Amino acid sequence: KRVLSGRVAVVTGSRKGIGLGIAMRLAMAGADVVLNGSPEDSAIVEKVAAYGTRVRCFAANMKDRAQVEALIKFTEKELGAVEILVNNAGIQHVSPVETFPSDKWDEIIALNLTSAFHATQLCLPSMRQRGWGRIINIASVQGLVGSMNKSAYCAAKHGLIGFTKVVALETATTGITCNAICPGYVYTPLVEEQIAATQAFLCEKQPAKAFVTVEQVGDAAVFLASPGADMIRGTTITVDGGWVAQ
Amino acid sequence: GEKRVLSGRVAVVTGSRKGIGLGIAMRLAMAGADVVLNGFRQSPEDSAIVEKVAAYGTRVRCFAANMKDRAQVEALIKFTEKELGAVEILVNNAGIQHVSPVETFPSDKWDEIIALNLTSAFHATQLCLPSMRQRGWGRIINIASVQGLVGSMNKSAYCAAKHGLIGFTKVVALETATTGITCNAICPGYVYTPLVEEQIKAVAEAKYEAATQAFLCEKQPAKAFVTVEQVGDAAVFLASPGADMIRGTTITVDGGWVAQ
Amino acid sequence: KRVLSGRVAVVTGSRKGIGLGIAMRLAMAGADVVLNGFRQSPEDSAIVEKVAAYGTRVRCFAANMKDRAQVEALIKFTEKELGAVEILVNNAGIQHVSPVETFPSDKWDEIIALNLTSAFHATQLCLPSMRQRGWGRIINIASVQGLVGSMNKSAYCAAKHGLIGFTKVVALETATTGITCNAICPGYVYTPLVEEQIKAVAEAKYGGDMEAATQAFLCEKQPAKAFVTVEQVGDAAVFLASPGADMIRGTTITVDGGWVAQ
Amino acid sequence: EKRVLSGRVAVVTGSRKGIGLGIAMRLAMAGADVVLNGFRQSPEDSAIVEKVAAYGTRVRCFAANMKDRAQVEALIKFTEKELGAVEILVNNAGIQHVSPVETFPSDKWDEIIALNLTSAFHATQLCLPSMRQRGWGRIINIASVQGLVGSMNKSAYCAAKHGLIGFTKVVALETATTGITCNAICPGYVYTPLVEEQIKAVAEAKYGGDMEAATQAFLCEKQPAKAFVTVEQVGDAAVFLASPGADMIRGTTITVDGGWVAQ
Repeated sequence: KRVLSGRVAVVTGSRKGIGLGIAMRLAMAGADVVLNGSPEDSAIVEKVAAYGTRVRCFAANMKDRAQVEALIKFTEKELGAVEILVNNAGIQHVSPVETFPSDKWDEIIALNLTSAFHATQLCLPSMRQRGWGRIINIASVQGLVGSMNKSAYCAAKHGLIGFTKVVALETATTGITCNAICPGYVYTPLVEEQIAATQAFLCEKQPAKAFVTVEQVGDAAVFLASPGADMIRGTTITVDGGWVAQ
Repeated sequence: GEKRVLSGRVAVVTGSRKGIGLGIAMRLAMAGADVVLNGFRQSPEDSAIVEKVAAYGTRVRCFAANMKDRAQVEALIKFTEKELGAVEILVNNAGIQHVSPVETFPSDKWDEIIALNLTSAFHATQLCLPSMRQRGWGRIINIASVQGLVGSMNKSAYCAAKHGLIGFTKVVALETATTGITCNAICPGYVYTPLVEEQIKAVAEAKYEAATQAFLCEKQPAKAFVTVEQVGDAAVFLASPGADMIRGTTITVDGGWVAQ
Repeated sequence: KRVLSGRVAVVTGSRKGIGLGIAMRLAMAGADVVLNGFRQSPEDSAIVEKVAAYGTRVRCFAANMKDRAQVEALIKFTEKELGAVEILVNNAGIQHVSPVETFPSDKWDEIIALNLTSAFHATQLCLPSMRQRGWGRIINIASVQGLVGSMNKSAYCAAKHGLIGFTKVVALETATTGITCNAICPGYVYTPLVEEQIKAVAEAKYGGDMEAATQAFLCEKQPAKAFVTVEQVGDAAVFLASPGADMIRGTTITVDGGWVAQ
Repeated sequence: EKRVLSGRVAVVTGSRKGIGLGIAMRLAMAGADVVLNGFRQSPEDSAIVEKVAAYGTRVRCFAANMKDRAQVEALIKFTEKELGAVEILVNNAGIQHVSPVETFPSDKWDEIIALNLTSAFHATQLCLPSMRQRGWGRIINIASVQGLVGSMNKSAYCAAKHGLIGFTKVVALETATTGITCNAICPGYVYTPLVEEQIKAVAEAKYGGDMEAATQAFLCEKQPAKAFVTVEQVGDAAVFLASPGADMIRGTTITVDGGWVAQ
């Protein structure tokens, strides 16, 4: 059939942007998918279901451990065990450090690190029992280098890469792998608001002078979830048009 | 006597009544800096530790503040400003550890490690930067770990927090790059702390020295400990004029851990 | 799902081990492939047959990659036989284990020349056509030893680090084009070379016991306590050559069982 | 006598100008005896020796083609004869050539690899036995930001400097249980005659001869501090790595780059 046929994937933060694109590519590769995050919502789900797999949606606030638990238990009831966990936070706040609001710092750290930790903690026992798993953490180039005015985001994304390494090491002798994807600039509403002058925005950071697409990030997730990635453990797949190469 | 390289600079070291932080405070004072020490709560030992650091002829204070409470961080900075003057060197060091597999890692310990090892550094840096910018000079020295560059089993929260602290260091350095303020991180490997010394003595009596060798062999190719004095020496180097253009980087003091 | 149908690939050092696994996976994905080795072999045919089992056009060409004129001959042979080179896999596959003090000068030079300068020459020779056509993939087979050091592998670590540096520059010089350049960084792969290393360890330390020696050899560096396979390296190559990788540029795909994560 | 490197004997390759001269001067300031080195004898040699000798230590100068292993060995033997055992070896080799990969001349590629990488291997190989016998040593390899990241039109140099960092790690690991350390320093753009030459070439080709404009563009592209690193700062990093506080710094990079690799 298809490379991920039968596999059950959960994508946190899959309502729009990168998370939705990852969900689409996973379903396109054959995975059943749970979208976390209402007529428009039904339209979005139908679009994911166009790839012929079982699609579900859930509305867990990823900052509340009880609701993350409910997301996992919902998936187990509906589709069976969570085999592919994609930790995708999807929030940003741009500010110099001196005026960076404390609550925005806390929110970015909470949703990138602590939420990924709680979801992973809840999913690992089943994956160990079943002898297989994929934890795919959606980091950023900002998890490998710094950028001005993105202190909380760079700290959170660096942290998520560190977490990734530890989870991979603790599972290295199993059928479970944990890795991170590090996208450069992807065309999203936030990036559109910051910005013709697309070229100046890209030229500063992204030598390809073009955007990464949500499809390309999804393709990286599919690769990490494939059998050819069985021995890819604790690493980054950077999809960034050359950002980190310079 | 003669002026030393950091003479006249006021430094604040968090978590500096013992271990690595105390070693850093000692070396900064030896290099001529005034120093404010810090811990979570007042202890009977504060006077003796203050006088140990003050043996090198600089002004030394101690201020107890829970670094997880932004208001107490602010109080530490304001206390330093009132007692000694503007904070010119900030060393973010207070940190805790908890070893556990990810599946059973307690939620409260995860939160504490993130709060102290990463978010407290953010608060203190935010509070010190405006004065540094006004004066045109500063040093922010973040005490990370090898665990901020690589992973280790059963240290998920610590590796996440220390990686995050390195990311933060990069951003602060970039936002200040055209000024006389630098921000950098030091990344120690296994350091011979009093706690580590106790553990080694206990293991060497019970099962044996060779205890040291077994503990270090996995991770630290030198098969020897880093000392708190060496970490302090790295802080003095970053604080010195020769490091005016070292920005956003790591000084790894780890006996070869990250090299392999 | 033959994502490389229509594309012509050249894999250097591809009659054994990792190069052969990469060539096999490229052909399976639909690429026409040119195999290469230093000197021709009577068994070449059999090896070629295996690759051609996947139904693409397969050729073989013997070129000493340390001789620029022979690298040029390989590229011109491919252009005449199959068409323009679209996927270049630079794969050297040589090793010498020794402490620095006694490391032979000739072995140092040979490791630098084949790992690094040969990839430079082949890339030089392939880029004009790929710029003219507007598409290309240059895939450099580095190592974990291009990201970290290991004892007694000074030349190999230097060469593999240098190959990663070269990868970044090529990627930056082509970033606005349809040409990408990236590196794959394998850990320990079970290949005859690594088996020789293990045999040396077994004789020196374990009474010749290859099972004990293999476990000690893997546990030193590779947390998975298992080998990476040549098929896995080839899968990474197919991923880099695919359209999902159009914006993967100047980076490393590390396939190492956790080696660099710790 | 009270300076941190007093009595240590240091060899700095490529040290009659630029970064290497700055390193030699700072080592001497720190109390080290220093051997200077360049490709061929120059009428300016005595004035440079005087510059380094201003700090009251012993200084020598030896001309040696660092691509010739026999001349590297002669440099080491000369030092042993004149000053004593080589205790600090600074492998410094700034040779650069800027070209796109497609037109990069093969002989320039070969030269950059030979000098920026293979010469360091030979010199290290020749110095390690004495350092092992004495139980102390420093091997300080002058890499670059270009050993950690790439830059356009610097394929050979980026490859050579990345290789030198890899070499550094291996040497440090093979000596990790001894008093010998090996580390690399990674400068960004440093204010030196060679870098000014590179900026001038760009100024003529793209900025109408305007050195100010070319310098601003050069720095803005890569170096967030928008200022040069100085040879004195690179030398200060060498003194730090050579000092007792660096006894457990092994196989790492000290990056002095105004923020280049941080972004």
